Amino acid sequence: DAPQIAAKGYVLMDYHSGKVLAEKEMDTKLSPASLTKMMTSYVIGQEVKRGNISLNDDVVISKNAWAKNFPDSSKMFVEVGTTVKVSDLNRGIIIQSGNDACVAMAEHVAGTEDAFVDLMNAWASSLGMKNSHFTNSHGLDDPNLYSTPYDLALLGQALIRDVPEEYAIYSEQKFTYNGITQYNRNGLLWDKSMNVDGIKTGHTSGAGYNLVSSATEGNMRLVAVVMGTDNENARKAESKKLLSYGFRFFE
Ligand SMILES: O=N[O-]
Ligand SMILES: O=N[O-]
Repeated sequence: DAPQIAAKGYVLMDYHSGKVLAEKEMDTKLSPASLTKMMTSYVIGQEVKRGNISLNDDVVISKNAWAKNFPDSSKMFVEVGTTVKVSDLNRGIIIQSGNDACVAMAEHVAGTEDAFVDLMNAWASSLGMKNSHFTNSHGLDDPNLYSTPYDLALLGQALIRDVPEEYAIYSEQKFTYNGITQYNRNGLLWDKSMNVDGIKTGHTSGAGYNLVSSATEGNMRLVAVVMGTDNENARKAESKKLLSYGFRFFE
């Protein structure tokens, strides 16, 4: 008896087999918003593993990455004409959810945001995200930027599976850049009763708060996606319920 989850859509997936244990509106399209950053970090993770970029490179911060372009949204607080290290931009993306850092990495990886988006969709396709399409590296709204809870689950799973060095970064609780400290918004990282080590948080303006989470217990690993909860407390509680049910499902 799957429990009731106060969310517009969700999916709970066994990480090992990829089997869906429970779901609601699993394949219905939504605006993923800041969860789009998981795809950005996925592409960055592949580039780092293959050696096309190094964590020690100095990245140019262009006009397009200027903090000035992202008023009202989360930022790492990067400045034009300076350089920032790849590892630092990565954490800005993952921990701080900084849109500025997304654009800077996009450019460092593929020259322009558009080409970076080409790599994002080519990876989405090879991962089996058949109901997803990206238009930018950060998630700000666009009619053609969409995904689904199920696809987002595949993405979370792929992060843990294919880019572990990138995935480890999702359990870091905070990050400081330029004397500005920001916390990882995934509150489940602080829960002592559970071993939640990811993944990413976000908000979709007409729907609500979202969370893509993963946790382990014994030899089990689950990936859960909850979309459209009414507030940050519900985002945590409903994800925790979803996950506990999965741990109990295998019994
Ligand atoms: O802690 N998640 O809102
Ligand atoms: O079969 N152990 O998750």
